[PDB]
Amino acid sequence: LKDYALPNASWCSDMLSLYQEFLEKTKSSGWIKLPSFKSNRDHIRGLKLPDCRIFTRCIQVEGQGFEYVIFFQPTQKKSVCLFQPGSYLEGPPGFAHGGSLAAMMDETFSKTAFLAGEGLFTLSLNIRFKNLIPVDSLVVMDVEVDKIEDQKLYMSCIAHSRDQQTVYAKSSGVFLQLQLEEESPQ
Amino acid sequence: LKDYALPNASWCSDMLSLYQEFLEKTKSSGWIKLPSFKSNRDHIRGLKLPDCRIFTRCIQVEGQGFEYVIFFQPTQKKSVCLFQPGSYLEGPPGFAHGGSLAAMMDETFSKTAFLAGEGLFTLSLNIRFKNLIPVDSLVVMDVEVDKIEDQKLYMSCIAHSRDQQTVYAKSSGVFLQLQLEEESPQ
Repeated sequence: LKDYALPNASWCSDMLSLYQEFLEKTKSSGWIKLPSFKSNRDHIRGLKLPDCRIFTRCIQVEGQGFEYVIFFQPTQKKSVCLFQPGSYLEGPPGFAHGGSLAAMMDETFSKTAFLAGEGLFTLSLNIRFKNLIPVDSLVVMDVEVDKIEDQKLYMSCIAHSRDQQTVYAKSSGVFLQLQLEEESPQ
Repeated sequence: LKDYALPNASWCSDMLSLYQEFLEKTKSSGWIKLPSFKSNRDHIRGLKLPDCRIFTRCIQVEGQGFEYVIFFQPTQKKSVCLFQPGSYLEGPPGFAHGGSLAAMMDETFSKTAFLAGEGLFTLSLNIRFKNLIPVDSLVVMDVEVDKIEDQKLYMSCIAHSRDQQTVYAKSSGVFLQLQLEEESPQ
């Protein structure tokens, strides 16, 4: 229903500007904007596992939680997440909690892995933090699939300011490819 | 003010039981229960950095977000976090998002590092996931300081079910020790 990965009044100037740039890329460069719904339910067709919200949309009040949008490039198997952490995501006063960046990375890795190769289960997440993120500022997260091997997708991420004069963190993630199962009709 | 790391109606039976066991440990074994306030503000005396909530308390509605309490053992430099992720922390339907576990680990590492050696900045977080956490169930997170060297605290964590028949993840974290600065009176 509601796509939360669309602008609202809380988005900072830099986030809006970069969003517009990526929108243009969806017109002439093969990029696609991912929707972001209130949960994953009914949004992963055929998923078999062993009131509710997806974690990165746990806060629905604009500006206070995770504000973000992910763009995906299918041919290149890369994505970019524009992430603006709000004041309910704080660690030390005035800055985003490291765990909020970890969460946003895991979510971006997850969506990217799923679209690139039907990965979903996070096998590993390794993050090296470089600088604190000021609350309400734009974090640009560049994610790429480095390889797909042994039923696993390997990805890397760099999170930085728009002007790239501040790097916030670098990370790697490994995701398991979902198993395809051929069942008889019920 | 309000200590969120106290029981409420949302805590599952296992979480309450283990909480009581750790309360007893605070009586006769040197353990201490950490308070959990709505934010870190005014709760880290003398901190100098380069409406709001700490990320793990971003949701205040009982049972829906992070339900947790951390116990710390000062002599052993170990802690245990009792963590019950609620339905706003979901990843795939019915299970906690990997990023919510990452966040809870980072927060537990942070509090433990600060009390054990005045660590605060997360330098690195490396997580190996083993199993999905069912929403509303108890995750027991054992954290230890392995060493303090070169102004860094090295910690490890194992997150598991109470009966230990399910391991959810293992992780390591490295935290920078805060600098002590001697300033002149203003």
